[PDB]
Amino acid sequence: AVDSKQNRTSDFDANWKFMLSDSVQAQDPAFDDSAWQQVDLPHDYSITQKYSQSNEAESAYLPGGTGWYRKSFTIDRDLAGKRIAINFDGVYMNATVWFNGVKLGTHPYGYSPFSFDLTGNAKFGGENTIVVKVENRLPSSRWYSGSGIYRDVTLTVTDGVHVGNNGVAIKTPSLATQNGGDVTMNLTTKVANDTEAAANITLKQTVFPKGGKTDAAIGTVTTASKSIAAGASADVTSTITAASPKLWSIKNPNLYTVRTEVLNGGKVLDTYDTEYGFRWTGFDATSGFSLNGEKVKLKGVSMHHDQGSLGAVANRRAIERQVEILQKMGVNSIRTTHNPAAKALIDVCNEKGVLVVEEVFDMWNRSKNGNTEDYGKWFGQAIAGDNAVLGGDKDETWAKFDLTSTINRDRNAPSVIMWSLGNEMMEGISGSVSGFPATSAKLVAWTKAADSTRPMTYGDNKIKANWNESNTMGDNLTANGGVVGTNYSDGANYDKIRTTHPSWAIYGSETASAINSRGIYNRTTGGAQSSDKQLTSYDNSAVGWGAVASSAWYDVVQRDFVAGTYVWTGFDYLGEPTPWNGTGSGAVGSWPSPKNSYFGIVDTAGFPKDTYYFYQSQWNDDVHTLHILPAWNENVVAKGSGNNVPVVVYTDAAKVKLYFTPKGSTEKRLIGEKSFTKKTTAAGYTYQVYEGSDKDSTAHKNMYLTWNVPWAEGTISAEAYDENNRLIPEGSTEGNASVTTTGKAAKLKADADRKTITADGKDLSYIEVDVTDANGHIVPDAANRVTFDVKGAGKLVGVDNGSSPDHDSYQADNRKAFSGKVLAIVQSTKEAGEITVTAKADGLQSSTVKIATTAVP
Ligand SMILES: OC[C@H]1O[C@@H](O)[C@H](O)[C@@H](O)[C@H]1O
Ligand SMILES: [Ca+2]
Ligand SMILES: [Ca+2]
Repeated sequence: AVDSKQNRTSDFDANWKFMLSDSVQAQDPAFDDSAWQQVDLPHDYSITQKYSQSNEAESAYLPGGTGWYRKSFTIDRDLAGKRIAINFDGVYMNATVWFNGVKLGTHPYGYSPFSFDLTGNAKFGGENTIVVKVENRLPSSRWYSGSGIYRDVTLTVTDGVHVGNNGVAIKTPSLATQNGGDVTMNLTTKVANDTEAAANITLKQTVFPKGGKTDAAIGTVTTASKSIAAGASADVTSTITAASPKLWSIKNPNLYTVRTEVLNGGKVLDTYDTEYGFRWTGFDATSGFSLNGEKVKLKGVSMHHDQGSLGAVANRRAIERQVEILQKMGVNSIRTTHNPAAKALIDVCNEKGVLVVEEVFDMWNRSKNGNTEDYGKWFGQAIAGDNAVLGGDKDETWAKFDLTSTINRDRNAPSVIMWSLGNEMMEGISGSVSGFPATSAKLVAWTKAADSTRPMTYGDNKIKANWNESNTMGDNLTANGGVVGTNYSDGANYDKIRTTHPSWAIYGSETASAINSRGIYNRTTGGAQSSDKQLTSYDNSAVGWGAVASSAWYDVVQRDFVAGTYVWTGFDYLGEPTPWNGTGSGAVGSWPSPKNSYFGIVDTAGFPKDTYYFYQSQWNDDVHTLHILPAWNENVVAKGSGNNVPVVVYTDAAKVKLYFTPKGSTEKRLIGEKSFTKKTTAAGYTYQVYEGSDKDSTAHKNMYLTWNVPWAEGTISAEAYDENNRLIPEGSTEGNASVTTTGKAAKLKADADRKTITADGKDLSYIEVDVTDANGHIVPDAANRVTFDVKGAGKLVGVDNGSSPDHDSYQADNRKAFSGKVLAIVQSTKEAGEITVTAKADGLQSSTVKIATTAVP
């Protein structure tokens, strides 16, 4: 039901029909879809299919296939004479779009946004059917991609004379020197005349705080009359003098709305808004990164797009929760490995104050890892002349279209600081690489012309291998205001890059790739396939090309010229289950094989691994950290020489005293005391390393503290002390400041992260359930199967435990805990009410939580 009550751009997610089938031909309006599934977008049709060992480990053993989406809807007669378009933020992949039986075009890339005009084929005042065919033919990805319309879809309805799609670009070239006073904004606006008569228009533009009223504007302008021929467009340039704009920053992410009205006479024809923030950056070859004139270390993570048990679905609350968990770790930046983010993530980062390195491509013109259906099939092909897809430039290759489409979408987003043009473009491919520098220069030229305001970059793993191609490409980046990302350099190679390429501004575009499970303590070693399909939680386990967390951070924190780090990864993701990876078919190890990653600091369910608190101790200057591993039950610890257990403390404290309290005692005994040394770089960054007589001989391991404690039932506890040898007040210190021997599992403890959510059929409530003993201590290895009974105005949409080899259905109402924890994800309906969730487990006390849902005004 499409009419004039809708906003100019309106949500089009509701009430689609879906069918998985590679034989059906369902483009015609009269096709009978009465037996098809009924779904709301966003939607992922891989995540509900069964695991199969004849699929590929790298994409989580889940199939893709051909999916059809249909939606029949009325276009009211009050929209006659208006322009109508449908906008896709992402469809994975190989979309074909028909409207009322007429093929509109196609779009290969699964991660870039695109649109189609519907006006030409619309039945105004009648029934209409839009149809999307999706062909995710495997193999197409080095990770789990998902399949389908996994991001939001909207409708755009405008007057015949209107601002174009993504039609306003904003530059503040003098912001760094004008800051504090009047700031010049240079705007360019595309105005299209899609009528059959000449138009003469003016623009009224207004900049006012986001969510505020226009009378709080900090600047306005009205332009002179502009003539636009019928069926043509014009670019209208204008200048706004913004009166003392608030800067956008990590701490204070102030946002503005920039509103453009197209006027004919005194009547508004079209109103187009774009979100904006005032900020400037710099990358210096010697001193690194700065935001708004102040030095900032990029403390970043790489993040794949999926949302755990939800699959690829770009649910806004799921994405927001990820960012919130990362911020709590001290993360201030995200690299969207290796593809454009959902706009929802860009929205969140604009609002939260998180810097985004938005990467556009993984491979370029050569497919990777035998994935013959990946984007390397399409990167260099032309766009057919009858393909009416819209979003970016269509005059060269798909790569240019997809790159400019992404830049057009996000060019005004203050959170985005760099455009990353590729990742390890020469890794895992066949043929010569001699043409790759020329491809790189072409991408750099396109980017610089599409957006002069931000550096372009890439993530190159051949700089450490001294490939001449990397020298050429890095110089070409540098010659165009770009910044060079090196993948998996160590301290010595950072120094070699600085010596060999003194003109480059560099950063660690991908680092670490430590591999750990959550809650595994009976060995401190890893880096390879184990006997239990899990990996140690100690930070001693990494892939051969990577480095443990303390090593990759130690090498970055010391060097002001390494602007920052993008740790692989912030969250575990589906697929790439290294060291159980497989780029071909077949189970890796005994089935069920590990099907999600072990790289994440946080698991797929949002539950942090122990190294989360090492990073928090290093990165979060707004909280204190005091965290002990391992959990202190005899059957989970590792007994080495002398039956001693290695005890690790992550903390930002200056000094720690370790204690032991035997079970049944209330009196603790001092067992150790260690003090950090404070280091300061030339730029003023600080960090702590242990330099005591029993320090580790491997320097980077001294960014934390280790004791060897004999096993005995009781409690290990730690006290934090500051530089003055005074006790640190409890406050809001995070982590396990003590570990203690538990009893047997007795009860469940369920808690919803948000007790009230929006009744829009989108918002989510995340319910963590712990298996604990009778005194509330989590049983560290508990794997009890927990069943969720969801009643009321909501639906269970996912269950998760983060365990890589668990093939139980994400859509079941039950799942085993892993390392004491399990997750349920409930979604609201479109009616306000109450959701009651009861978590049950055999032999244990149940736990019930209640969640209110609130109607949309
Ligand atoms: O360690 C695994 C990672 O290795 C990197 O070299 C690659 O860019 C990532 O996408 C991921 O595969
Ligand atoms: Ca493959
Ligand atoms: Ca801190």
